[PDB]
Amino acid sequence: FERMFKEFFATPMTGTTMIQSSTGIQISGKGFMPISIIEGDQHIKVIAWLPGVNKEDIILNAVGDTLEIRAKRSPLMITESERIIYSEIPEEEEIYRTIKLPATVKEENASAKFENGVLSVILPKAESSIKKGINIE
Amino acid sequence: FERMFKEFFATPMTGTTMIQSSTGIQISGKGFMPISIIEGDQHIKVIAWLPGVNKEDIILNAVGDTLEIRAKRSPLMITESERIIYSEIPEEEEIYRTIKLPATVKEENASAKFENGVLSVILPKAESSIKKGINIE
Amino acid sequence: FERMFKEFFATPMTGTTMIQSSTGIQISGKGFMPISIIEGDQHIKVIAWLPGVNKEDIILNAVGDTLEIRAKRSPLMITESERIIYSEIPEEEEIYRTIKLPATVKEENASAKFENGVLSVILPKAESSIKKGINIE
Amino acid sequence: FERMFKEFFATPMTGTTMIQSSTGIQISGKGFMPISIIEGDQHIKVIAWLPGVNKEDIILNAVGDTLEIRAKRSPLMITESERIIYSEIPEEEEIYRTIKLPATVKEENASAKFENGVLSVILPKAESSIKKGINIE
Amino acid sequence: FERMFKEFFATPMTGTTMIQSSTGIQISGKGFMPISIIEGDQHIKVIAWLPGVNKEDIILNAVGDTLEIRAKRSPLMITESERIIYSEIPEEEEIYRTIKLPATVKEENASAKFENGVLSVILPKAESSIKKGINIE
Amino acid sequence: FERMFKEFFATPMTGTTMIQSSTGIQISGKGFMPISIIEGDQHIKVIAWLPGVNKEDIILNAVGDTLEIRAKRSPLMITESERIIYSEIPEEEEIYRTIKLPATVKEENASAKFENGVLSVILPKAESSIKKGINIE
Amino acid sequence: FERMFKEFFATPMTGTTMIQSSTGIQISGKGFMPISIIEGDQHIKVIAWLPGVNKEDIILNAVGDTLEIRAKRSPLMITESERIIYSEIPEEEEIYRTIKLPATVKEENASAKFENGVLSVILPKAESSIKKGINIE
Amino acid sequence: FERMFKEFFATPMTGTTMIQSSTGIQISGKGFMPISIIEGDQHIKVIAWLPGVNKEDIILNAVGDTLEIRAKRSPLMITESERIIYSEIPEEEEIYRTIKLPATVKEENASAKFENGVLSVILPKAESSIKKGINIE
Amino acid sequence: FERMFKEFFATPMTGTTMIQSSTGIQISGKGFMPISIIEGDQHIKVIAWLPGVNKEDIILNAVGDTLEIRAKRSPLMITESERIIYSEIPEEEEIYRTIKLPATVKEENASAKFENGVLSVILPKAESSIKKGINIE
Amino acid sequence: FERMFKEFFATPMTGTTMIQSSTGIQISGKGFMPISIIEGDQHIKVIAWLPGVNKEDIILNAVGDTLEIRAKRSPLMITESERIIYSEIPEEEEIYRTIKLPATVKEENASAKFENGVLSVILPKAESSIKKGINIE
Amino acid sequence: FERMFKEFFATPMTGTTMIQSSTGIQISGKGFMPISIIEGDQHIKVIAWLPGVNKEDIILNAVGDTLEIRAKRSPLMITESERIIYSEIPEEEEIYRTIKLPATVKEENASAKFENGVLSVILPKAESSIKKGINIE
Amino acid sequence: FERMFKEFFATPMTGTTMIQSSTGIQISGKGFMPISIIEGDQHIKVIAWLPGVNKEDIILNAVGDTLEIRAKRSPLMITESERIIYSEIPEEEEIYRTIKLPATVKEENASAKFENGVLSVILPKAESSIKKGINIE
Amino acid sequence: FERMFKEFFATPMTGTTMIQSSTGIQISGKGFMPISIIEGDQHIKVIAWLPGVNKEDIILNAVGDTLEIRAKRSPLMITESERIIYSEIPEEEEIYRTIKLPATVKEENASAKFENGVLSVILPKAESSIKKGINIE
Amino acid sequence: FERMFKEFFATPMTGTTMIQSSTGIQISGKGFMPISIIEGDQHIKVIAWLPGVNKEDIILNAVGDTLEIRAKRSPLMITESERIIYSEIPEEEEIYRTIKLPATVKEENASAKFENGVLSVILPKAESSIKKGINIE
Repeated sequence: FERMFKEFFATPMTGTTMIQSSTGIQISGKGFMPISIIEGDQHIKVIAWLPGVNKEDIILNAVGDTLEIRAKRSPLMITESERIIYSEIPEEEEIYRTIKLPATVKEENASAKFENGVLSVILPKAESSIKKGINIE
Repeated sequence: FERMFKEFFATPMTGTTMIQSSTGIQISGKGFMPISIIEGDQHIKVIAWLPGVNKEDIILNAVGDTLEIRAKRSPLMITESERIIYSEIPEEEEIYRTIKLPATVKEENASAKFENGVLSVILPKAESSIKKGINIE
Repeated sequence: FERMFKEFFATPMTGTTMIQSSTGIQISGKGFMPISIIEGDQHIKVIAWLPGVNKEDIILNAVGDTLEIRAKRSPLMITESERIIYSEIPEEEEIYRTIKLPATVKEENASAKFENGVLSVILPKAESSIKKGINIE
Repeated sequence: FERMFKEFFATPMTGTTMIQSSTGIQISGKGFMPISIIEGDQHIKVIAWLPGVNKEDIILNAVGDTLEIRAKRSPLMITESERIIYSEIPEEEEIYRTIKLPATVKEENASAKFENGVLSVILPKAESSIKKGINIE
Repeated sequence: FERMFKEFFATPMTGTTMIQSSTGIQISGKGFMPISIIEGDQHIKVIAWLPGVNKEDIILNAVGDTLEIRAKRSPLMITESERIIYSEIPEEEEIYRTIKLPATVKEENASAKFENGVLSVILPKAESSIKKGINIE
Repeated sequence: FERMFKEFFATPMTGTTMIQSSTGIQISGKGFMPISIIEGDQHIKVIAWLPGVNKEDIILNAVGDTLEIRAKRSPLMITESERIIYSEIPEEEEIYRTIKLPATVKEENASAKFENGVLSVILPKAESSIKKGINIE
Repeated sequence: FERMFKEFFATPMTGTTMIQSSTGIQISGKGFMPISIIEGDQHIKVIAWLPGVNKEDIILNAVGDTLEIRAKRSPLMITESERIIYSEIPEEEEIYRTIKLPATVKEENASAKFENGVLSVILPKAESSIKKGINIE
Repeated sequence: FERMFKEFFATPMTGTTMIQSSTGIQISGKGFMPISIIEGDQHIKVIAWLPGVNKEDIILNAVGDTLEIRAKRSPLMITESERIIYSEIPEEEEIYRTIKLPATVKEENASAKFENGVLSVILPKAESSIKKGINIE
Repeated sequence: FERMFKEFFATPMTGTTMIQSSTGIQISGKGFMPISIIEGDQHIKVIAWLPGVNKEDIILNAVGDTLEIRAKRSPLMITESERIIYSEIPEEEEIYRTIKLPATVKEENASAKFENGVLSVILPKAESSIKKGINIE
Repeated sequence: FERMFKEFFATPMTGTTMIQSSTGIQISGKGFMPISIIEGDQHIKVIAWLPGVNKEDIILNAVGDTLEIRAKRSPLMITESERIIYSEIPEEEEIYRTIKLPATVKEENASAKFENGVLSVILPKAESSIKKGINIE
Repeated sequence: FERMFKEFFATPMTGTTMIQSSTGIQISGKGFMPISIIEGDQHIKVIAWLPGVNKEDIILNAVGDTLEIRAKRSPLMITESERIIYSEIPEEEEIYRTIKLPATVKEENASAKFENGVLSVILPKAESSIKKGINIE
Repeated sequence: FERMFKEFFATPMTGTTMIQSSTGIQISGKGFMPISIIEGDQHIKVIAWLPGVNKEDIILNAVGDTLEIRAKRSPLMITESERIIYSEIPEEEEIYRTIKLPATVKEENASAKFENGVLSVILPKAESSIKKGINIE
Repeated sequence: FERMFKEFFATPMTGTTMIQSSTGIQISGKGFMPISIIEGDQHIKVIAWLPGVNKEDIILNAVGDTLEIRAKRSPLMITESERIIYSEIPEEEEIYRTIKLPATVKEENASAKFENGVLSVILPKAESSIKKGINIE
Repeated sequence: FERMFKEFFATPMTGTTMIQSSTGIQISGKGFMPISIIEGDQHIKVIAWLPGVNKEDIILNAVGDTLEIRAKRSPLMITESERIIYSEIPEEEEIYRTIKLPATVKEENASAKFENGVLSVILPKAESSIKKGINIE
């Protein structure tokens, strides 16, 4: 029966809940919010796909090594004469993600941008998390 | 093994190709582009999620009862010191959808909007596709 | 587990959605609306079971070879002292069917009747769809 | 093979026989007759879907805690030139249900209504079945 | 292996024990005794197949809503020179059925007939089990 | 699913068709007619259960080593107020069996009796089929 | 794995709980107490195996059509030097059975005997449960 | 897949609906309401776990051998800044149980107590349900 | 199918044959005779459940390390008007057990008691089987 | 066999042990104690269902990010004449939960309430765990 | 489970019934009677193992191409003090075989011998069954 | 495939090897030799089926509690014109059984008889194996 | 499911019961007591792991070729404030093993030592069990 | 095949490796070392079964919330004439466990005892890990 579901390609709606994820990072939350974490030597970049989310509806909070992205996307309004005959876009309104980063960040120096429904957050690493170089001999 | 994949929640990347779909409409294409089709009495509304797509990279063409949405999203640029440690965002660049609508539209009067990565296309129905009312006695 | 469900006889509610049907005709829609299509030489008869639907809540529109039946049945009102201890009647309110007929009809001459919750629609065939007789020798 | 049948959505015809049902009530009979039983403090409401049943063809009898609904729906008449190319409406003519209610009713005060193919029967509970209130201290 | 048994058609002997049966009625007993229960408005008819049972060996007793049919069929006598090379007729001698009727009967007015090995019992319903008619408005 | 059917004990109706049977004898036919064949040194006894069959409706013909039993049992007549709520008795009217005996019989000297729905046929063996005794030394 | 348990023959201990039993009678209880119910025309005999139960520890109560047998068997006392190397006798102390008889009994005239660990209870049937004889014509 | 659910320990929410239960008693209802029935010689004690139910929201009614417990627990109120990150407590508001007791009770003498979310109902048995003692000889 | 049998709780009859048992002891025999062997330092106690066995029908013989318990329980006598409608008590008459004890016993000093259908046999151990104590240093 | 257990709805007793749980929080313990954790910006609310637990038997201790709830519920006392014929309430007495919260709390300012068997604990977050706001540009 | 039976080597008893056999010959019967058929140019030799059969209890009859061997072996008599602790010898008394030979025999010239429980029957072939020689060129 | 072999009834040949058997006795050997062991109070009777074995070819030796039966049956001699078209009789010549009796026998007083291919051996038990009687009080 | 248990490594508790063991030796008993048997030419060494067993609680008895090790380990005492959050040590108190040695020992010359919870027993072999040397030529 | 291994009871050797364990604690290591962790309000007790380990071979180190138990048990020495015929005691010499405790301990105040092969370690909790009491109102 899983193949029958794979034939439906119903992955944005039934998929992407991400109750848990374990890859050295802890990602938890509700809804559809693809995350990309790019780790640098001095900072961490978090890319979140928030399509149809207004900038004023994004609550972006961080502390230590945890980042919380809370957003609400207003559902597709339809007139009484109109009807949704086909839809793959998830209907869930309130979507959120709690990302436990592997390094401590300086949340007072973090910055974020919202373009084309793409949230890009820059989180500078704390001095206690910046790695030193082991010379090889 | 399908359950093991379901436990990964890898639905945006491995999922959403939509080679074919049959619900009275024909949707074909490549990549991740959730579509919502709202049918009215005088028009059709197509909602396409194009997160991280610039407005200048959207080619929107229609004729008769077929709509083609072609878009390219530039991949996530990373500096040499930076590395993608975790990513759920599909890497595919060129994404497109061919939607065969159930009604003929007047493409000369169609309009589209691109906000928050959401493409909303208004396609007025042709007079030959506007349904009349059968009085009930 | 499918046998366990068959033992419940839960077919009006869980069943009858009819996302799609392929028998030379295309039937799509939402809800419970059994359809019977009787094809004649000069017309098409569509029998729709709309139990508990008022005549004023039936929107019957047709064009070319497509028939749309939209109806809303008010749910079973219950007083606060009353409780639904057992129910097999589907709770869905808005039910609709899009029937793609195999012949073009003259929607301007169509007629419909609503008796005992049975919608009977008469759709005269267009002259371009009336078949001629091939003499056999 | 049960999934193949589920893909046919053949639930009104092959389904709904209801040879037996056990939920504190006993429902037996032949044919398609969705039942909804709403239990109040002073009465019982039985909602029966009898689409295409004429009011004169409904035999409604009750005694004690048992209700019998017997009805016959004339089949879809078709002219010799006409043919049933598609049909989901059950062909069975004589349909009946024997409902064993959980409370004794006063059948001499019962009433029934038949609107839009919906049989609504009001069965007042007998004084021996009206429950008293246990004060909580 | 059940198919192998189905290929033997060994249903009169291995089959028909009827330890229990639940269809709003309770039928219990031992042996082969097909029962048919026809329910009328004023009486109940019980048809029992007692092939090779003599009328003097039938014990027919009833009370309230329970009917007991006890019968013994003498086995097929065979001379010492004769041998049963093939036989599908059940060898069990003492056969009985306890039928719990759904209505109370007046056993003092019951009658029975035994023709061609067919026991037909007429059980008039008690006044407390005769259903009244609910007028429909 | 075969166990589910075994739990129904539906053996007289669904069972007993006996399309074929191979035990040195060939039994073919339609319907429910349990056969018992007792072979003697000078004759063959055929016991057929024809419950509810009238003696005038039994056509008993034989030749060589083949016996044909054709019978029709009138179905259970029910008044319009009466209804068959439960029935295990097969509804098939015309029942017949073709029994290929292992020995040639003298059909001109055969006799049959019909008591309690039990057909007992005596078929004297032909002189060419009477076995002689091999003395043992 | 059920065969492995069958190979252990662990039926007195793991078996015989009898949470429920449905054969026209309702038997419920806890522990090992084989029951045999013999039904006569004027009485019911209940045979209960209470091995190692003293007569003073049997509580035998009945009313209407329900019989309750409550008994406690003192466990096998063992001296400190002794040890149970092998045992198939159930260790449960308090054993009880609630038997719902199919006929109403006159509990004021019931009698019971306890010999060799066998409880034999005689329950005279009530006049309302004594069946009359239907003459056959 | 059932083991995967067992690993979630999701038993209060997905579990405890109790559509039906058969142990000589009939328990029906909706929601989570663990029941304990203690049967005495003169009364029946019903223990119902109604955690977070106020005493004024418990409707306790009984008659004959049936007890109905209807209760509504207000859901967990959360401020807009607060969010339910984890929850095992069932969200269902209206919970009810219909318990068919095995003995008739005197509902006019019943009493109930509500402490620590534990409903303890005392139901004295009717004189017709008090069992007598069968002397053993 | 083993679960279906487990649901019948048919363990006293179908179970308890004990063709063989291997736990350092050899128990063989026919019928239902639960055995408990308690081993002491100076003797062996054998507890045998012989419900409904008269003391005069028990043949108790032993030699060396083997004990034979042979008993016959007269079956449940039933009058012609009475019938066994339900029975869990094994019908087997002659029951026996051959127990190979792990120690040699002095059969000339053995004793047995028969109370409440419980056979308790005391078998003093032979001097060659009494174990000595190994001092630990 | 898991479906057979699901049909028993035995979830409060066999279920709810919660040996472990991983959702960014660690919940460990013994017994039935549904937990709901509501996370705010300045505090954490823990809702624990302790039905039939007295307030004096609740030991509530916390430190850092770990909360321990230890409680003992006295079992259902039953008189010797009374017996538990049916019970779904878990018999376990000592129940406890160790909840590892995702944020550090100020245990010196925590408060708890116990109403209707519902433990509501308010745990103010430590200043080191209060998240700051990342302005979006 | 078939391997478990193969491990018992229970082939003389459970095996050797030979309901049917098809190898150009037809062998039918009841019981254990190993047959060996040796075909010559002028006769047929039938070897039947009738261990413990007395010569006076063998009925040997033949005609045409069919041979019937009927025999009864008296069961193993045991004194009351003696008991069958182990037995592999089939207990069935009356054993018989009907062998349809491939050639017609002259039963008037047949002979048989009974030594060591071995029945050796000599059946001369009829002139109509003696094959001629086709010269090869 | 085991059923296919069961359909062949090839049990005398492929079956009856008896490599081992464990029922408190040890039976080992080669070939087909059904054994029946009847144990008395003073002796043991061994019944061995040696069909087609001459008395001079039986080697019968015993000691202590072990009995060895060695026999050779000459194969079925066939003339060159004759051929074995069908045979169920095992072809193995040398057959033997080693039976470990459960009691020591006095081999100097044993006797044997050979009639109809049935070897009956009488083995008197040794005084050390004759069991004494444990009086029951 | 066995793999799930293997993943728990629950072998000291659920494992090590050793109901039986067959390797030319017979080991029986209850509890966790790993045994090592080292066989020499003149003696047998038995190594038993009795961790947490006091020397005064070990009962070591032997005779012939059987050794019995009986020991009781007091459970882990815990103060009321303390709780067992994790434990792999078996809770069973009374543990015992019956080891049937392959050689007869002189129990009067046996010795045992108890160090670090390791019981080492020296059992000199009896002269009747000391093997001689077969010279090879 | 896992059942075959379960029948061997090979749990001390093949089992108890404990590569990992997750119950809020992390236990890692090599070999057989059953651990019991008892958590108090002021300390943690670790019980380790080190049978046959000398006190001088135990390396017990702790820091923060991690405890390391390293031990080596000398293998069972055997003389050249002696041979290990049977052994269940694990042969592994070097055994170790790393236990990550849930609370920080004051390793400078820890103490340990080694009696009967039982290592009992007392680890006082650090002041930062001692939980305070939340008053309930």
